[PDB]
Amino acid sequence: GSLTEDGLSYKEKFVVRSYEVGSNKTATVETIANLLQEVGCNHAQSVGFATTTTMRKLHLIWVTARMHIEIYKYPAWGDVVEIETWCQSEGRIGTRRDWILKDSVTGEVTGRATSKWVMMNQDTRRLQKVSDDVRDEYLVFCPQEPRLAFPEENNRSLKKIPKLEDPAQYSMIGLKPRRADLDMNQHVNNVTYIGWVLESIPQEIVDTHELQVITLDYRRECQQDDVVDSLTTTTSNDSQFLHLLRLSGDGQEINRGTTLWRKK
Amino acid sequence: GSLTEDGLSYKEKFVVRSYEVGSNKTATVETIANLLQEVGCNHAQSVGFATTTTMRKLHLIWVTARMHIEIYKYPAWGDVVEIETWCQSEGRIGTRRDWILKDSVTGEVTGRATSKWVMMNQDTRRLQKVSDDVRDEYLVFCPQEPRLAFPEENNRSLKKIPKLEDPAQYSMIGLKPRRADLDMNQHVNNVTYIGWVLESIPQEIVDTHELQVITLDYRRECQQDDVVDSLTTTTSDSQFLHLLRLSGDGQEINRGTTLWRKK
Ligand SMILES: CCC(=O)Nc1ccc(C)cc1O
Ligand SMILES: CCC(=O)Nc1ccc(C)cc1O
Repeated sequence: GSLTEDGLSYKEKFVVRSYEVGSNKTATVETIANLLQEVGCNHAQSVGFATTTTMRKLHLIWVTARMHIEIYKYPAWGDVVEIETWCQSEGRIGTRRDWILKDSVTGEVTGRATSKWVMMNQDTRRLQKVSDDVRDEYLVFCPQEPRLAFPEENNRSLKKIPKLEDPAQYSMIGLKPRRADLDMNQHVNNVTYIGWVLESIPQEIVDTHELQVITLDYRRECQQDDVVDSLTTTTSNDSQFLHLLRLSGDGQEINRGTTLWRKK
Repeated sequence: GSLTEDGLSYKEKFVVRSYEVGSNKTATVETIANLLQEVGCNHAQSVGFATTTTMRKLHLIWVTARMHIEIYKYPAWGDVVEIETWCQSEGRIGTRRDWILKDSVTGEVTGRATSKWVMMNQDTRRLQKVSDDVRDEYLVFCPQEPRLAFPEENNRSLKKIPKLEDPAQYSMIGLKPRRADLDMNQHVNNVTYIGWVLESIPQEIVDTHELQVITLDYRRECQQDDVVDSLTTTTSDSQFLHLLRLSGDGQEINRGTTLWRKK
């Protein structure tokens, strides 16, 4: 992988692996999300990091608030996918990381993603606005003119997501993370939540449809010793679902999301 | 990746990814097992496949009976690991696939693995001996002289594993596979079983020790809708005896052993 000529974005190629594919011999949405994370980590490393010098001094971290992914074509096993990623400040609200996925052979856009990140104190878990000193430290690595993966006016990445009301149409109960679901800091990987959301989609939908869009809001973190319930209700040739992840015990919300599926 | 000069083995390099590492910033044993599986699949593809023409005609498949992995150094995040793999017939019993793992920069061996595979009818699930016709079409892709990743006479890869007796010292119950745990044929990936075995090792062992050796026997397959209990007892470096069994009737799915070195 490498930073592009202007040093304001990063590109990387990936060959899709045998264990990374689903029933259609194409990459799962969790494989795609892991590749978005890997290209994001390589970009931060290439520019000197995603904690800045000031962030480490104040025990501050970047946490995901929202993830939005749209896939037009899933790469097949053995195919090369090229991913370009960049960041932008969104004032004092936080930062945004965007991605464009392309078929390396044709150069055609096969997917796009956008994510909203907020600043949080590592210890107290209290969110806070971005300070000017932090904003200046990462503006030298971001394009100054706006560059959006989802530029459209009424695009799906910025829509408000409602809370699923009981009873759910579908559910998958008692979901627990294992050690493979943890990152290097022993926190549950953000991609695991995408998997848990999808666990409550009925197998007949998975067998006859392909996932086109997934929007996920992150409200609270699941601990290593927490248990999760995944809930889904159809809200609709295309099928749409409303999703909710909540702790199995008290029903505390972990995530809420929406998925859009098109018939194969 | 590519077949070596003689066409009798296959090599591939991998850069260790950020999500592939554990708390020590080094590749997990499940990342290693996934890389062994990927280099195995690429080898089969490069030689024309791991079912042959005769196996497809009779609905025959290769199934894992035993996996044995020994790691001396786990590659760090960003490091390049080179893996060489080859196969060998073991008469009518089945086939063996071996691997050597190296640090790409130093050329030093950082790990090794061996696996025993048996022939099974995909429909009835009945094990069968390897026929002459199948041995013949496999032998042209295997070294004729023996080439062993674990050559030592009476090594850890060929030791008999006993059945854990109740009560277990440690346990992790109610383990269920999700869709990410399935392969392209909707069967539970063999690497998931390694993860489930390790789930019953206490966190204090994981925090103060590194996994050096894991030997795993595969007895039965876990279905998409099955629930598993993972059981561990210390038999001692720290050594453990392991058992995976269905949560309900207690039907055995796997048995294994692990050896851990103090960090
Ligand atoms: C260190 C750079 C960074 O933000 N990494 C990152 C982690 C998770 C996801 C989903 C996307 C990512 O880009
Ligand atoms: C298709 C070639 C093949 O044998 N692949 C394979 C699958 C699983 C494991 C654990 C190792 C492997 O090498």
